[PDB]
Amino acid sequence: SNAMSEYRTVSAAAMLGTYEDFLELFEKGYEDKESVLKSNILYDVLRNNNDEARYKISMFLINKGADIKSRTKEGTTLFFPLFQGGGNDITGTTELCKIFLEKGADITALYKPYKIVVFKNIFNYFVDENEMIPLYKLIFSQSGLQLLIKDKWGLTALEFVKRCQKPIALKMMEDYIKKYNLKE
Amino acid sequence: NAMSEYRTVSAAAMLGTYEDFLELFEKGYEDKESVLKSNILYDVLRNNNDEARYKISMFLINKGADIKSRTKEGTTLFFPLFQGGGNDITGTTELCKIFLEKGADITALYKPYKIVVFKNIFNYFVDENEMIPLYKLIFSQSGLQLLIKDKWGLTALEFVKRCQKPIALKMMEDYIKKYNLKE
Repeated sequence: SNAMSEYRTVSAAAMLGTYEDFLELFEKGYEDKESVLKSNILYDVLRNNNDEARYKISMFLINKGADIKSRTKEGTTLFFPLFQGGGNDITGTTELCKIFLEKGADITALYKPYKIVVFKNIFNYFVDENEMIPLYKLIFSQSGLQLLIKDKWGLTALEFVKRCQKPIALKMMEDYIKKYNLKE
Repeated sequence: NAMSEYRTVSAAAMLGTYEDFLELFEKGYEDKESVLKSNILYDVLRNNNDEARYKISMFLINKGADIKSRTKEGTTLFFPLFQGGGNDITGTTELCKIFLEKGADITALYKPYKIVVFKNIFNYFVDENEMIPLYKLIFSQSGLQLLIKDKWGLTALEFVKRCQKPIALKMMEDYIKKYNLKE
């Protein structure tokens, strides 16, 4: 039993192992499946550096009814680890964002420790913006984005995007601000 | 009962609290000397709990962990330090300082991506003012490889130009000029 020896909990398997490793733990581990599903296990999954594992395990848990609306003790939604780690699989990250939104997760909440929009990292992605459009559409279709709120150091989300090389994101943010009539 | 969570000190060091780690180390089954001789410090630097990362790292450093350790791919302790260090800039800076003082090599790339080992710090959300001490530690070292194309085709210099970190960029340009570095 490779995975059963390597991982003591489903949480560990979810963050470090393959989809197959995670399955071994979910089924054969000592923890109660129902307790696992009600936990913030998806937060651990999203931190898996393995894109294929991250996606397959995420979809498995979501389909089994894992908690989508959970928050860390600091108030952080699933969107944060999704966007922090999702740069190498835009198709997968987009799909997961779509599903989180459909299932009621809140993308408007800030990441409190730094007072930043939860998707700030997507503007760091090394992928052509043409590829980012589906994800951009998902995000800007949500009411309540906090684009003009100063972060812990006095920088708003708009100000940040202005200084990246992301003209499409910039245009869409300006459009969002004009649509909703947002002010500084 | 940390052993219900972690079977090894390694697992505790990476996933658990300092207290969990201490229970595995002291009251676990593995031999302390074998653990101290392992590259467990590398695993600690991956711990998402910054309080635990700091406390456990200092514990191992003080007991003589090998600061010059290398993974099979030739990776130094600086890689997990910087990859995971953006939520605690103070502790990240302190650990970098200690690693340099104890002789770790900050010039080695992360070979699989051909990136400089501190590449991720330029993605940190903190204001550059808070990063000056770390920058000063890094740019005072001989032999930084700032003009090597990573697997995405970006040198360290080109990367810092993307989402602007103006202080890092100036300091890089200064460093390139100082050591007359070329592509």
